Amino acid sequence: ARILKTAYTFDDVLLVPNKSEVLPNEVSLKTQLTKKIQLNIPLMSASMDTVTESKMAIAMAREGGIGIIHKNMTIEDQAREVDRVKRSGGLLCGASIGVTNDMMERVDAVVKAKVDVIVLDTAHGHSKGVIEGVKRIKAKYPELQVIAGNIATPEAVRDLAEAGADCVKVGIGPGSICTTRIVAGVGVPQLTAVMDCAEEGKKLGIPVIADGGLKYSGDIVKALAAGACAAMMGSIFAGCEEAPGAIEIYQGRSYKVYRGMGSLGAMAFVPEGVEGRIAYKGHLADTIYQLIGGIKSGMGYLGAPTLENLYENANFVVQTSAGFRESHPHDINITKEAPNYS
Amino acid sequence: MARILKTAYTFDDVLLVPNKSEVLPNEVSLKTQLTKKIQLNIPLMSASMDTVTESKMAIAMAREGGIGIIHKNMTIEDQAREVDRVKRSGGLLCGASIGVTNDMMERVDAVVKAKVDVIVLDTAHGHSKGVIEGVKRIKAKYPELQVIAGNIATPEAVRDLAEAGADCVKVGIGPGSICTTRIVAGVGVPQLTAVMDCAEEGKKLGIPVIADGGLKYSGDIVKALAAGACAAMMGSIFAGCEEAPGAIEIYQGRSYKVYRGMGSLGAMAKFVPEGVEGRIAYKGHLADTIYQLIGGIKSGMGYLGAPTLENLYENANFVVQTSAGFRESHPHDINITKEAPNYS
Amino acid sequence: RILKTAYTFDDVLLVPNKSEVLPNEVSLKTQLTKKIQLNIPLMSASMDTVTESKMAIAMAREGGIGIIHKNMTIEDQAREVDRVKRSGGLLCGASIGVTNDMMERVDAVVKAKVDVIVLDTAHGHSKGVIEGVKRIKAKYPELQVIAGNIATPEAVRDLAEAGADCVKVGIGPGSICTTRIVAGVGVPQLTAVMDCAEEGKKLGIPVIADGGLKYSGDIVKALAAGACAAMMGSIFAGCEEAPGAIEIYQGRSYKVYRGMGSLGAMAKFVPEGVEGRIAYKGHLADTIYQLIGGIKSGMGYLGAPTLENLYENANFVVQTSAGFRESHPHDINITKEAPNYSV
Amino acid sequence: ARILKTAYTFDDVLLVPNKSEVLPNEVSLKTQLTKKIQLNIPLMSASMDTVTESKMAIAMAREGGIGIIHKNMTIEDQAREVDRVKRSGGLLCGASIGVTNDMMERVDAVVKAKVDVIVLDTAHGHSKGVIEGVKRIKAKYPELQVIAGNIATPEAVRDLAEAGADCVKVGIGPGSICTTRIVAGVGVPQLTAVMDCAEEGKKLGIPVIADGGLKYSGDIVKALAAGACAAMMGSIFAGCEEAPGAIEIYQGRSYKVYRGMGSLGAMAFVPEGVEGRIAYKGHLADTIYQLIGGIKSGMGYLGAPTLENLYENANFVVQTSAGFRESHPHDINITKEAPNYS
Ligand SMILES: C[C@@H](Oc1cc[n+]([O-])c2ccccc12)c1cn(-c2ccc(Cl)cc2)nn1
Ligand SMILES: C[C@@H](Oc1cc[n+]([O-])c2ccccc12)c1cn(-c2ccc(Cl)cc2)nn1
Ligand SMILES: C[C@@H](Oc1cc[n+]([O-])c2ccccc12)c1cn(-c2ccc(Cl)cc2)nn1
Ligand SMILES: C[C@@H](Oc1cc[n+]([O-])c2ccccc12)c1cn(-c2ccc(Cl)cc2)nn1
Ligand SMILES: O=c1[nH]cnc2c1ncn2[C@@H]1O[C@H](COP(=O)(O)O)[C@@H](O)[C@H]1O
Ligand SMILES: O=c1[nH]cnc2c1ncn2[C@@H]1O[C@H](COP(=O)(O)O)[C@@H](O)[C@H]1O
Ligand SMILES: O=c1[nH]cnc2c1ncn2[C@@H]1O[C@H](COP(=O)(O)O)[C@@H](O)[C@H]1O
Ligand SMILES: O=c1[nH]cnc2c1ncn2[C@@H]1O[C@H](COP(=O)(O)O)[C@@H](O)[C@H]1O
Repeated sequence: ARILKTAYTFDDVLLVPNKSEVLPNEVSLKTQLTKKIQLNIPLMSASMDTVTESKMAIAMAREGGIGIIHKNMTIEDQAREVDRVKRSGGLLCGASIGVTNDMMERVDAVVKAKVDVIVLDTAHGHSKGVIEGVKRIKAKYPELQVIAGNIATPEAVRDLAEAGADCVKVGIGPGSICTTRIVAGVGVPQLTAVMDCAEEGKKLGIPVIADGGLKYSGDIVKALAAGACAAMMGSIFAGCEEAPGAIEIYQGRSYKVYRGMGSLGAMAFVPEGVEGRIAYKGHLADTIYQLIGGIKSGMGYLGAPTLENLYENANFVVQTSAGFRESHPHDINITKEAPNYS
Repeated sequence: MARILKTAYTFDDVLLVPNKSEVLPNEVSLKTQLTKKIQLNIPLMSASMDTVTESKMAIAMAREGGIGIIHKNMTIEDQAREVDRVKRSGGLLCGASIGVTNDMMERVDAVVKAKVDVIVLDTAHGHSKGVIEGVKRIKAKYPELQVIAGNIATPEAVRDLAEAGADCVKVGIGPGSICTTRIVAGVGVPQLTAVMDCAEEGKKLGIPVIADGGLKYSGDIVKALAAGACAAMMGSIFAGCEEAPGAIEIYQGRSYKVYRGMGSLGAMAKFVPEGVEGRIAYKGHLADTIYQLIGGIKSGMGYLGAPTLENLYENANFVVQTSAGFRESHPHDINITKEAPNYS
Repeated sequence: RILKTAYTFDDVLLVPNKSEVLPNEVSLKTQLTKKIQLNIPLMSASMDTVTESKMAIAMAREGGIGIIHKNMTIEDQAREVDRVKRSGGLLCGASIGVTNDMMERVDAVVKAKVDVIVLDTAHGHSKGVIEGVKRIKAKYPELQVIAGNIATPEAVRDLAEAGADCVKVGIGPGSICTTRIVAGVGVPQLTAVMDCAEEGKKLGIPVIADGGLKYSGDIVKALAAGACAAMMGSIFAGCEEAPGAIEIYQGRSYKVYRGMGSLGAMAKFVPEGVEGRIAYKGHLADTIYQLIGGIKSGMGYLGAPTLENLYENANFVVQTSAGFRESHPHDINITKEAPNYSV
Repeated sequence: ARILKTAYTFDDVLLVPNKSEVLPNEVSLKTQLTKKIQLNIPLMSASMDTVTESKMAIAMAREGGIGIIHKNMTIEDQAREVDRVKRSGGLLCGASIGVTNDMMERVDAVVKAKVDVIVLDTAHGHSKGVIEGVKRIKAKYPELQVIAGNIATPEAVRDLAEAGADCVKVGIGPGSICTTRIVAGVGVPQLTAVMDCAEEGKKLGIPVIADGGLKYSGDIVKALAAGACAAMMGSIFAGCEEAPGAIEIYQGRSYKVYRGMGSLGAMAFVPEGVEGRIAYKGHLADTIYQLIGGIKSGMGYLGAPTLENLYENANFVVQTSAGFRESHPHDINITKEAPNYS
C-alpha cells in the first residue's frame, strides 16, 4: 500500500493558449490509427451493442473516422456486418474480439470478410490472457492490425507492445456507463492515464487510444494534446439514428437505449456497468460537425496546424472546483439551445 | 502549540492502479486472519449495533464465511443467550460486544461460558485508560480468550493496545454513516489514511487491524483491504437485510428498515448524542447482498493481480483523485433506467 | 503574492490522543482576560438580534458572558447593563462603536458597573481602534478592553501595544456576513485563529473566535487552536432569550436574525451583511447544554482535563471534500431529529 | 504535454487585511486605461451587442469609466453611435474593431467621430492577425489609443506590447456566457491569468484589463489587487435599462436578453457562447454605486488610498471549498434583498 500521486481527468485541466499563425479552418485532423491505418478524423465509436453495428460503422467511416462492430452477435452475424460495411464504398471497418474459447474462430471469420483492424477489448488489458491472445492472433496473421485494451498504466503499454499490438486502448473506469471504480475500487483518472500511456507509447512507437470520459468537444482536444492518436466515444454517438436500438419516447422527449457491456442486460462475474437511456440527438453528421468544429477551434488557440504539432506544444494547467464553475456558463438563465452545449 | 500535520483521505478520495494479472476473479481467495487463532473465510464483519446484528444476522454471517458481533445493548443474560443460540447452531464463529463498565467482567463471564469465539471491547474512545486497563484485566482472567479493542485512529493507539494484550484492533473514528462525532466533537481521522497508519504499525507489532465504517460499496472494501486491513466491518450495508433486527416499515409503497447509531438518542435510551436515527431501503436476504460484495472484491483483486489478500496489500498502489475525477468515476450523464444489484 | 492556503473549521479534524480523563471530568474554566474568568468559554454576539439584557443575564448564569449591542441610546445601554449587573453579580459586556461620542458612551457603562468593554469595528486594525483603545485605557487603566476584529498576528501586536486586554478574531466568517463577497477581504477562520493565538501567546493576550461556528465540534477546534473563548450569533439567535418576537412563517416558528452591517441594522456605507430568519430554538439552556456536551466530549477524546492542556496537545489534520462527506451523516434518510445535529 | 501549475480564479482566493489609516470615503479610484487616457473609476462595460451602446456609453462615461460600442453593426451605424456619445458633453468613448476585411475603413470612420479608444478584440489576441492588425492601426494613426485582446499569458502581453498596443485585455474563457473552455478545452483561470499578465505589463509599461468572470464587487477588488488597471463586465451591466434590448416579463419578473458574441444569435457554424436572459437591475447609476462602495470598502481594509498602493501591498490567500462556503452567507434564510448581494 502506497499513495503514488494525484491523478487528473479532463475537467481538472485546461490547455493554455499559444501564439497562433493558423486559424481553425487551416489545421488538419489526419491521424495514424496504426502504421498502416490512418484516419481523416481522430474519432472512433465504441464497440458496444447499443452504439455500433453495421449502419454506424458505415457512417463513421463515411465521415473519415472508423467504427468498431461489437462482439455481442454470433460469429456468422459479426462477419456479415463487417461484410456490409466493406462492400459499400470500401470503407474502413473494425471488429471487436473477446478472449474466448472460440477466439480464433471469429478472428478467422472477419479476416475473411476483409476487416481492416481487429481490436480485442477486455476489462483488464494488462493480463495473461490478452497478451497471449495478441501473440496468438499476431502469429496467424502478422500483417493484421491488432488493437488491445483496456489498460491504464505505462507498464501495461510495454507488455502489449512486446506482445505485438499495433495500437493500445487506454481507460479503466472513465466510461459514462461504467462502475468499475465503484464495484472494484480500481482505475486511473482518464487524463493522467492517457498522457502516462501516450508518452510511453511515443517511446516505443505505438499509438494509444482514449476510451470513455468524453462529454464535450473540448475533452477530446485535451486527450489529443495529451498524446492520444484518437478518441473513442459511446454516449456522444448512442443518441444518433445510425446507432442500434429503436427510439423510445418518455415525457415527450425522444431517447435511445444505452448500456455498458458489463451491465446485467448486455451479458445475456457481478456487473460492472449500468443501463439507462440517452437523449436522441438526430443524425450523426450533425454531431460530428460540432465535434470537428470544436477541435479545430481549440487547435487554432494553441497554434497547431497538425495533431503532431499539438502534442509537442501543449501545456496544461490545473483548475479547482472554483475554476470549473467559471469554465462553464454561469450566473445566467440559458433560454436557447446550443448545438455543442447542454 | 497547535500543529497541522497532513492531509488525510477516505475511500472516495483514492483509486487503486491495475497491475499485470495472471489471475481471474473466480480464482482468488479471500481467507484472512481475524486473529491468530480465528481465521475467517470471507473478510466481512457485521456491526455490533441493535439494528444490525443479533443472533439471526450472526448465524447468517458465520454461515457465509464471515463473522457477526452481537451488540451489547441487551442484558448480560439476554446476550449470553444470543451468543449461545449462535454457537449451538452448528459450530459457527461468534463475537460479543462489551463496554468499559462495572459489570464488564460479569458480561465477559457470561459470553465466555456461552463459548464465544471473540470479544469486542468497543467504545467511543478506544485509546484511553479505561479500555487499556480493561483489556489487561480481561486477559488476566482469560488468557486464551481473543480480544478485539476499539475504536482507534492512530498508530500510537495500536502500540498501547498491543502492549495491553489486544489480539486485534478496530479502527475508525467518525466514518460511520450514522456518526456525528466529527461534527459535535470535531475529533476523527479520515478512514483510509487512518486504516493505512494503524495497519502499518499493526504489521510491525504482529497484530491485525479492522476497517470499521465508511464503506458503502465493494470498491471501498478493496481499498480497505489493500490498505492493510484484515476485515471490514459494516452496518449500513447489512442493515437493509432481512436478517437485521429492524422491522420492515413501508413508506409510499417502498419498504424500509430503521437504522440508528449506538450513540443516537434512541439507542442510548435503554444526553449528548454522537449519532443519528433513521431508515434505509430494504434489500432482501443477506446471502444475496454478500454475493454482490464478494463478486466485487474478487473482481477488484483480479485487477491488482492478487491471488490472496496478503498479495493485495503488498502489491497495491494508490492514486489520489480529485472531486472532478470522483464524478467521472460514478456513472455520469445518463438516466439509469434499470437497477443494478451492486450500485445505487 | 499568494502566501498560503488558509483553512476553516470544516477543512480540519482533530486527531485523538491518549486519554486518562472522561468527558464529565474535564473543566471548561477559561481566561477571557487577565482578570475576567468564565466557567464556560462561550460568548453571545453583540448584535441587535442576539444579545440584550435578557440574553446577557442568561449567558452569565450558564457560565459564559453576553455582550450588549451598541445599536441604541447611551442611556439605554447603561440601563441594560444595570439590569444585568443588579441581577446578582453577573459578568456583563458592552460593545462600543468607534464614534465621536465613544467616551461618553463608555463613561455610562463603567458607571453601571460593566465588567468588560469590546471595541468592535469592521476593521479593528486601523487608526481609529488603536487610538480609541488608548483613549479608553488612559481614563480607565483597570478597565478590561476587547478590540477587534482582526485576522493577522501583526494586528495582535498593534492592539496589544495599544493596551487591549484581549482581541476578537474574525473577518467575514459570519453566517450573515458578505464582507468576503462585497469587499474581497477576509481570512479563513481556523487559520486566522491559529495565527493570532500563537502571537497572542507570545504577548500574553487571549484571542476570541468570532463567527462561523455551526456545531459544537467547531468550538472544540477553535479552543484547540488557542482561542480563549468562542463567540456566535447564529446559534443563539433563535433562542427565546434573544430579542425579537416569534414570526410564524409557513406554519413554523422563527426569530429575525441579521448582520449589524445589513441594510436593516444600519438604520454612507454599502451593506456588508444580510437579513434573515432562523428557527426558534426554544430556551437558551437547552442549546448550551448540547454545546458544553460537545466540547466536553472532544476534550475527552484529546485527553484534555483543562483548556490549556488542550492547546498544548492538539494535532490537526486536513480533510478533503470527500472526508467532509463521510464526516457528516451519509447514505441514510434521517427520521428522528438530533438535538445537536441538523440539516 | 506537461501540467504547469494550479491556476486560480477569484472564488479561490481572499485578500488579507492590512493596517489602515484610511476610511473607504477617503480613497481615490483613478487609473490609467492607457498612458494617455485616465478613468475616475476602474469600471468598463463589455463590448457586446446586448450590453453597451450609445445609451450605455454615455451612462458609463457619466459615472466615471468607459463604455465600448460593440462591432456587431454597420460601419456607418457605429460611427454614429460614437457620434452620439462624443457630442453628448465630451465624454470618453470606445469603439470595437475586429480582425476583418473591412477593419481599416471601419477604424477610419470611428476615428473621424473622435473615438478616444479602439479595442481590437478577437477570441484569440495572441495570433498573427491581431499582431499584424495592431501594427497597421498604429501605422495609420500613431497617436490613437488601441487596446488588444484577448490573452491569458505573459508572452502574449510582450507580443502585443511589441506591436504598439497601449493596453491588453486579459481573459480566455471566464465570461458568464462563455463556452470556449468547454468546446475547445482552452483557457486560463482568470485570477492567475490576470496576475501573471499584470506582472509582465508592469515590467514593460502596459496596463491590463481584467475581463470576465466578475460576479461581485469583491471580485473586482481581487482583480485590482493583482495588477489589473480596470475591470470589464457584461453580466453586471446587461441587466440595466441603459443596456440595449426591451424588458421582458416571464414570471411577472423583469428580465433582459444577454447573449455571447459567439452564440448562434449574435453570429447571425460552431458557437463559443450561449444566449439567455438576465435579471433586470434597473438604472446603471444605482448599480455602479454599489460596485464603487465595494471597491472603496475593500481598499479601506487593505489600507490603500490609491490603486497603486493596493497592488504594492496586496497579499492573497487561497481558500478551499469549505472556505468558499464560509465566505458566502450560510445557515440562514435570507428574508430581505441586499443591493450588492443576490
Ligand atoms: C462483468 C464484466 O464487465 C465488463 C464486461 C465487458 N466490458 O467491455 C467491460 C469493460 C470494462 C469493465 C468491465 C467490463 C466482466 C468483467 N470481467 C472481468 C473483471 C475483472 C477482471 Cl481482472 C477480468 C475480467 N469479465 N467480464
Ligand atoms: C465562435 C466565435 O467566438 C467569438 C466571437 C466573437 N467574440 O468577440 C468572441 C470573444 C471571446 C470568445 C469567443 C468569441 C469565433 C471564435 N473564433 C475564433 C476562435 C479561435 C481562433 Cl484561433 C480564431 C477564431 N472566430 N469566431
Ligand atoms: C454519545 C455516545 O456515543 C457512543 C455510544 C456508544 N457507542 O458504542 C459508540 C460507539 C462509537 C461512537 C460513539 C458511541 C457516547 C460517547 N461517549 C464518549 C465520548 C467520548 C469519550 Cl472520550 C468517551 C465516551 N460516551 N457515550
Ligand atoms: C457595512 C457596515 O458593516 C458593519 C457595521 C457595524 N459593525 O459592527 C460591523 C461588524 C462586523 C462587520 C461589519 C460591520 C460598515 C462597514 N464599515 C466599514 C467598512 C470598511 C472599513 Cl475599512 C471600515 C468600516 N462601516 N460600516
Ligand atoms: O459495461 C461496461 N463497464 C465499464 N466500461 C464499459 C462498459 N461498456 C463499455 N465500456 C467502456 O466505456 C466506453 C464508452 O464510454 P463513454 O463514451 O464515456 O460513454 C466504451 O468504449 C468502453 O471502453
Ligand atoms: O452512534 C454512533 N456514533 C458514531 N459511530 C457509530 C455509532 N453507532 C455505530 N457507529 C459505528 O459505525 C459503524 C457502522 O458504519 P456504517 O457501515 O458506515 O454504518 C459501526 O460498526 C460502529 O463502529
Ligand atoms: O453585518 C455583519 N457583517 C459581517 N459580520 C457580522 C455582521 N454582523 C455581525 N457580524 C459578526 O458575525 C458574528 C456572528 O457570526 P455567526 O455566529 O456565524 O452568525 C458576530 O459576533 C459578529 O462578529
Ligand atoms: O461568445 C462569447 N464567448 C466567450 N466569451 C465572450 C463571448 N462574448 C463576449 N465574451 C467576453 O466575455 C466578457 C463578459 O464577461 P461576463 O461579465 O462574466 O458576462 C466580455 O468582456 C467579452 O470579453
